[PDB]
Amino acid sequence: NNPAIKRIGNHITKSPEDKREYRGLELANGIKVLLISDPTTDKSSAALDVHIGSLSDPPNIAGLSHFLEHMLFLGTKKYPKENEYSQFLSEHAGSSNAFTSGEHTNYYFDVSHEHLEGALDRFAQFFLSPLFDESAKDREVNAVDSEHEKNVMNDAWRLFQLEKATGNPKHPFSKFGTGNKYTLETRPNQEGIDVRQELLKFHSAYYSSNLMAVVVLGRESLDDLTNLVVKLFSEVENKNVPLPEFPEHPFQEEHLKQLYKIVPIKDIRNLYVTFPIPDLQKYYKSNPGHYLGHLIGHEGPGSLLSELKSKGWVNTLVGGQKEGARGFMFFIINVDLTEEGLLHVEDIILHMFQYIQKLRAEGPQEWVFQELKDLNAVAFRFKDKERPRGYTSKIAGILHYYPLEEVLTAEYLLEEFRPDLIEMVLDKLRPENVRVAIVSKSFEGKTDRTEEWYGTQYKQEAIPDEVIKKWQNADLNGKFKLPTKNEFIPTNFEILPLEKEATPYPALIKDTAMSKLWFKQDDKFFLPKANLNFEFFSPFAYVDPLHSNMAYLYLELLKDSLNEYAYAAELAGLSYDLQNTIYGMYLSVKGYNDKQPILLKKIIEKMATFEIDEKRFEIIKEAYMRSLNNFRAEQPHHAMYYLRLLMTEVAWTKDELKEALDDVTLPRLKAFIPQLLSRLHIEALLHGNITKQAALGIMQMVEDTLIEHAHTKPLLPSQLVRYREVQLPDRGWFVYQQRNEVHNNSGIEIYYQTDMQSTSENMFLELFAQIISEPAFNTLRTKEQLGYIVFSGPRRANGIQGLRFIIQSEKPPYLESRVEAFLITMEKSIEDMTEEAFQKHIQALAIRRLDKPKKLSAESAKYWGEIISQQYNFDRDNTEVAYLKTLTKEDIIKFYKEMLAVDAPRRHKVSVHVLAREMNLSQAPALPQPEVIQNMTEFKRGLPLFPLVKPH
Amino acid sequence: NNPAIKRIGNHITKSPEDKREYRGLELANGIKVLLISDPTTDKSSAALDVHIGSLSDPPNIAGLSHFLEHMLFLGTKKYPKENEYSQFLSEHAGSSNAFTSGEHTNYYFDVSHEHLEGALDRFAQFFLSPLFDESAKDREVNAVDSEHEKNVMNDAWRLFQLEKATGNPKHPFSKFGTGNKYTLETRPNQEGIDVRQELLKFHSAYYSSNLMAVVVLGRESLDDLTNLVVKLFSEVENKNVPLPEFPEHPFQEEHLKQLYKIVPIKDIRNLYVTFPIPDLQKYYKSNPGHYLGHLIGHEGPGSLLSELKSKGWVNTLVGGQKEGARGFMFFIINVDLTEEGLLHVEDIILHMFQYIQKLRAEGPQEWVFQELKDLNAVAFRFKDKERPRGYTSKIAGILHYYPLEEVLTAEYLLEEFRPDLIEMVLDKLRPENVRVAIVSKSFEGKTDRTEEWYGTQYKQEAIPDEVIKKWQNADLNGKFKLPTKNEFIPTNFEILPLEKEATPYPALIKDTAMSKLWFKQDDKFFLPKANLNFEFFSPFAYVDPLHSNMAYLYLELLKDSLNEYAYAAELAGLSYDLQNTIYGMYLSVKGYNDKQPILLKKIIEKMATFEIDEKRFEIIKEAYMRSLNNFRAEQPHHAMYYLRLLMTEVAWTKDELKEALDDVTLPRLKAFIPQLLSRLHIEALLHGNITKQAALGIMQMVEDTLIEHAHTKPLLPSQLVRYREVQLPDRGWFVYQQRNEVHNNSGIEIYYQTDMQSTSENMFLELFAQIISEPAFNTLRTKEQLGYIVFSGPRRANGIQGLRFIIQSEKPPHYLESRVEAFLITMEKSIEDMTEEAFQKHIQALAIRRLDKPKKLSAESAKYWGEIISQQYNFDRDNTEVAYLKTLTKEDIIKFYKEMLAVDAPRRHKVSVHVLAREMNLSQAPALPQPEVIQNMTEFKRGLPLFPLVKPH
Ligand SMILES: [Zn+2]
Ligand SMILES: [Zn+2]
Repeated sequence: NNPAIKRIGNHITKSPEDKREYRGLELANGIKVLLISDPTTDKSSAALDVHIGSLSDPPNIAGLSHFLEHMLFLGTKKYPKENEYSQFLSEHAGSSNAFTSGEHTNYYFDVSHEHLEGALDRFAQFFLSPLFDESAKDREVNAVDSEHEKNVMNDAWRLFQLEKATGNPKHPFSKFGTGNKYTLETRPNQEGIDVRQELLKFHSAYYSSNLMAVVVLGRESLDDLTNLVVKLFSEVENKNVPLPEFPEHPFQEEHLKQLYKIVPIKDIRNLYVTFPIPDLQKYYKSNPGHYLGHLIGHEGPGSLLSELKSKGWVNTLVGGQKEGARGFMFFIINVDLTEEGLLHVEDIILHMFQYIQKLRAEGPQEWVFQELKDLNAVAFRFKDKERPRGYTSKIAGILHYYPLEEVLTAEYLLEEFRPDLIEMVLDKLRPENVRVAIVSKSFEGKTDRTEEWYGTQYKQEAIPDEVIKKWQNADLNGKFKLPTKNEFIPTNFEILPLEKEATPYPALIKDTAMSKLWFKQDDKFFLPKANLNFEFFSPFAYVDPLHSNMAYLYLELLKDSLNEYAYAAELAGLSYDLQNTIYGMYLSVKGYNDKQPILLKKIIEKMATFEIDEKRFEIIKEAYMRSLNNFRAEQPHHAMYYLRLLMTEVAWTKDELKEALDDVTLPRLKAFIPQLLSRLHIEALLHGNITKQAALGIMQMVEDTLIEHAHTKPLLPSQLVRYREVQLPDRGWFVYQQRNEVHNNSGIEIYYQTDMQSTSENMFLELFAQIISEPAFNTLRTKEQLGYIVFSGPRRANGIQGLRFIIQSEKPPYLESRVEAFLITMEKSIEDMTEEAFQKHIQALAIRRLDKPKKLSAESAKYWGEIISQQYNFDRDNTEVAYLKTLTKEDIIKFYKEMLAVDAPRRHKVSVHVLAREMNLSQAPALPQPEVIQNMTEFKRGLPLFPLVKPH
Repeated sequence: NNPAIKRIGNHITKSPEDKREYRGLELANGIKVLLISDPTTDKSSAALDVHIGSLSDPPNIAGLSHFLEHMLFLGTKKYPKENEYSQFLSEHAGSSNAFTSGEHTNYYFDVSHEHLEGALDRFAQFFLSPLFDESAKDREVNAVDSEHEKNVMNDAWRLFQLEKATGNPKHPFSKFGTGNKYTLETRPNQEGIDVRQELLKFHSAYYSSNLMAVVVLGRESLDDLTNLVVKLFSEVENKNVPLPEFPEHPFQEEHLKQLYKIVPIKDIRNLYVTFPIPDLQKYYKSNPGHYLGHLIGHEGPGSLLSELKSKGWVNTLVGGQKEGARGFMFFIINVDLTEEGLLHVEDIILHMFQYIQKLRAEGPQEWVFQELKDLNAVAFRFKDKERPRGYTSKIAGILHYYPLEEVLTAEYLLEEFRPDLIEMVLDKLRPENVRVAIVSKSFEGKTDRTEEWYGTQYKQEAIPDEVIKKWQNADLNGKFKLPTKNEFIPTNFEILPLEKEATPYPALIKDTAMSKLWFKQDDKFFLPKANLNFEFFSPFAYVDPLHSNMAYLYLELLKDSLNEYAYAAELAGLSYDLQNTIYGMYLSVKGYNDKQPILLKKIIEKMATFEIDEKRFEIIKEAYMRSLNNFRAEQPHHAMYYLRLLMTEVAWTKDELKEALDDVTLPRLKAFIPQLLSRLHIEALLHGNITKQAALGIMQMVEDTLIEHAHTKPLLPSQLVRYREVQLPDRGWFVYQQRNEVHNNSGIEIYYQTDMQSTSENMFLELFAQIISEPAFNTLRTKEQLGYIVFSGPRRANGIQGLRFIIQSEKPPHYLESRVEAFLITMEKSIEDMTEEAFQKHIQALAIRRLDKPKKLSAESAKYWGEIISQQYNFDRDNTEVAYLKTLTKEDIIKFYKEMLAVDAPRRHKVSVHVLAREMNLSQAPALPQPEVIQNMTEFKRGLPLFPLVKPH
């Protein structure tokens, strides 16, 4: 054996169904590596995880470890061209990205399996000699600063950082993770530090091989992927860094029995109960936290959630162990509050302790643990094949925590039942060590403290002893039961053999006035699973604001009443999704095909005979009101929204929906339901491990239940229509504008309508999109630093398509001239790019479109698309790619001069401008003055609507 | 004195609101003449009525006098061009027509006021030197045969002739009016007749001056008009023809007590009860007929219709005197029948005699006469000014019947109260001389006779003698009472003073979420009337075919419920039109403004607190079902209908409505109403003898009433959708094809769609429309004789427009197309050849047509209502558009034709609808492209862009 490989991992315990081929190993220098050999993959992929992150930033430069992560993309000693990396990845059908936690910096990529070597080499250089270019450091600090601004008004982060800022300040937990202009440029300059150096020290100090794990997946044999990793990663230095432990919990004596009152941005009510605990990671084999999470989290009859829900105090609850770092964790129970629940916080919490007391009173349930084990065992036997890129990144992450031979199984299986540990953790959940946080708009004005980084308005009190004492005496309550034995565990996993009459694509197999049924027995994956998808068209779902509203409430309340029942099902890997659409309703049922009919029958049955509950109805309606209102507080790309509204024939606005909400009275909804159901068409796609005649019987029962309980009759053919896109005039240019009252950043979509989707008109657009893709990111973000979110690519809607640009910025939408200026740069670029450059792109688009589906639901979505889009072109990718391969540099250009260029005979252009709360480089073209859109419906009315697309 | 005039008559009595000046005179040769001077009129008119008609047809050339009427239009000695007259009229903003009843032939026209003299000259010649060209006679005989085919399968015509054919056949009344090709060309050639002689002979025999009345209306002084009429009509020859009289009734004592059982074309159910009466005409000062008419026909509490409808047997009823001819008349009482009703005819007729008995038992009522007299006197005082052509035609007719001084007032005012004439006519409504027809599909198969001219299937029977007896024995039935006093009779007639800041066009005086109120106070007509129009928007009334069904049903049951109470108001000259539209509902209240808010309020209250009778729901639905179904018997030129369906964004078919009509249960309607009414928006035009504030209150009162009782609130602005027209491809051509299963002609509509309506696009279209207007009629009908129904003109929908042709024909539509297409090339050439001055004539002709001032409130209203319902709000459109029209040149129209209309126009957009018959030289046609045959209406529409909606003003 090789002098550069300290050890070899074999065998690597994997799923019984998993045809990929694993060998792990430890290099001389101390890198733990997993290699995955998949001879049939279209995309190769690799990831590296360094066991350093945010929690190790020097205290005088918050965000350094995050910022470093941003920088390693921007050029290395071997490959100085600042975007050589991300250009290579896009010229060969690939993509890359990274992230930074408290203890991890994780970097991943994928690429056309044929250029795994190129990509990997470019990538290894991040860990050998990054340039940290002085002038690139100066630009990209803004990208980070943008990232932070985006999050400043997100409530999740406000809270995330708030927790950090209310524990021990001297603890590295309290650190600002994201960093920004002040932490990373302004303050270090004033403080006399040199940032580029500190990067380099940091990199040098912590990016040591003893702290890295690498996963590399490709088509190559295990032996070849070996010499390839060894060749590339043997050189990483081993600095021998000691791996950081944080053994002292950030919440000390004084940080406990504290109540926090917090003003949100959105109109949200929320309660965050939280207890500090020791680091349960080392007991991964028995997993006590998960066991107690399973119980406290449960949503079945007898659960905490149920009682709280039944008293009208909460809607949703999550609970379980929350990750901390090596040496400290959390156990949480969060709920959202109703109006009434906000008035009864002390009570809700007493109930939380009463549940906990029940568990103590009964002690550790072995059958419950056994159940959890067997569920996991099955989950794992029949795990879906992952997308390589995510797979490598995840795995590279967990190599730090498990022996090479155990990585695949490790975060899946549970092994010994450990009652003493369940009992040591449970004993940690008590009144005298709890932290409570309430979040509500009604604390507006009553706060005294502003959190430093986000500006969060809050107040902090000691929870009075009388209240803590009252919670310790929490007795049992006969409303709390342990869960009954999960009914929906699927016993039977037979894969039925491929039928004689079986097709490669879905066949239409029932075509009645009542229902069209697309069916395909699964020919690729061979798991005991099925996907059952149904649209139920009825004009009545979206005919008008009030009706949308009701179509929505109806499904929510239905889902809500069903949730106690469906939860056990969902745990047993059999789940469903049901929502309203613009056309009437959608229902998907996915999972193990064994208990699949039972649940389906329940859902249909239940919708057709639904008793609404007044109290329930009232809570949900109010939540929904708030939810509609809270949209004023999303991000500036809002831009996307208005674009949707402007371009579609029918589209109800939030303001419209919220006007009509006041007049959904209980009777009117009751009346609404059987009306909605009286006339329908059903288009279904049933894909997976079921047979032609089994499917027929499925569809049948579905229908029959409807005919029976809701007297459904078929809909008229003419009364079945799709909606249309607005047809923009030639050489025209409109601009609509709003403000965002909440984020002090601005946003913008620019939309270049082209024509109706066809083979050719699609590929022109797709390929142009391909070519510009990364130049777009490089010019608009990397060079010009217009903001953290910059985006280009196709827009497809109602059968029409165009090109879109999205940008979020500190700048005003100006943003336009830069997008227009860029666009000319692209004109010059195509005129100069070589034939062999050009054919690289065609090949990228090619591999990308033709990449085979990995799991059954990836493939169901592919036909779903075809079916709802009413195009039915199941062989699309082959036609389209064959045609693609015919396009010359000449064609693309002509397409550009005709449709996109500043002065195209046929340029159609809309631009949405969301202005902020408060409102050298290449040359921009002079633009016409736009016709400003004063009113949205007026806009639509004075313009043609395209045709609906014909069914190939 | 004057040789040419036998006498001027005295003051001609008029309403005192009638600003027109009038002279009646009798000419030397016996022509009774009325002359109207209106120095303000935009069009002038004249009419001539000849007291001869199809009752005087030779018995062996049926229809000859109808056919003569057709032929006076095609040439006289002084003006011999086959179409000189109809062309002179087109070129000077005139129209023209004629009709032939049993005893009259009536010829009328109008023209630009400037050209009354030349119009009239051309017209007098009809009565002096008609040519009856041999080669025109040959062609036009087909126009008559078409006219008749059209009537063959229509039910009213069939019944009309069937009554004529079961009277005494030896009687003139039994004749066949229209004639056809068989009777006017075939039968006479077989029997060696020269029709041109018999036309010439009949005209010479009967168009004699002693039997003629003339009315002429122009700006000219009354003297000027006198000189004119003397000039052109003194030379009409007086043959002193005895005026024919028909003393003996055709239903003699032998054709009485008959039951007739008729198989109808449409699925209808009807009973016609009919008694013969003497001629009541001479008794016009008292009107015994109309009094019993008014009584029997009443729809108020305690009336006949009222009980009959209560026992769920009948739905509507008419009754009164039907006109006969000099010598005979009829009294009729006709009902339609419910399903139950067809099985209780015997009882229904008894109820009729019970009511008649009541009238006999009560005596005649002078207080009822008195009511009738005032309603009439009020009606005449404040009668709306009539359009000149209708007016002259009408008077010309009634000059024969009444003294000169009395023409204007004779048909209106009452004078004498005659108990004895009432008793008299009321003694003739007895079972011993009754006639009874039941029309019903349930006699299909069971009928033993065929009426020669229409083919009508029927059976005839003596009414069982003790069925008569039982009706003779009808005692009074307590559900029947004479109507009480009529509280809706207006008394306040005060024209309000013309307000301080009032305006020439409607002003938007209210702009809320619930309503847009357009208001204009009358500044032209000064009659105590007002028009109140309302659109209720609710997308709910047309969301789906089912809801449309309810929109409709609801509205009918509501109209039905009110009927008993609204009827009173209607006789009081106060009426309402209420109906469902594609955008929710339309409600109009028209007439004497005095009691109007009483009625409007009753309508809104009712329609917002409605209780639906279970019985009347089941009945009306059955009737509505039939109605839908019955469209398959509507005329082939159906074509219009399929085109409306093919080009609107949204349209439910009669077939979808028919299907979805089964799932309209009583529970389900009861739900609909409150839903529909819950969110509305109202656009209204209140117009007339009302003040700003009076108007604002009316608008508010409507709103408020709905607010109270239907908890109504504002519709969201974006839910106020207008619909769109399908946008056709450049250079495309589609054909939809269907067949009419009842009718044995075929039909066609051709649409060359052009662009959106716009000042310029509109006048380009209208100008070309006008220029081709009569050449089209002349070519496609008169020369080519493709059919009776030949129409060309503009077509306006959902803010888009274009040129259309409708024809109804014997020939197939693959042939009609080619002749229209041929006419299109004939016309580009015509435009090319015509003098600049001939071109300006047409501009002027269209210009005048557009600028014609409205004569009555309802007409000005309509023009404003068009602006509003169409959301163009171009109230001054007529000067804007005319001003612009005067700019146009031959160049512009030629370019226009070549770019939009020509057979290979770069931008021709063509739809043709071909409706085939039950059973399926000349200028050069162009060779056509290959049509795309529209297969599925919905698919066709899905695959094409839609036009924008038009910008408001
Ligand atoms: Zn980042
Ligand atoms: Zn005629």
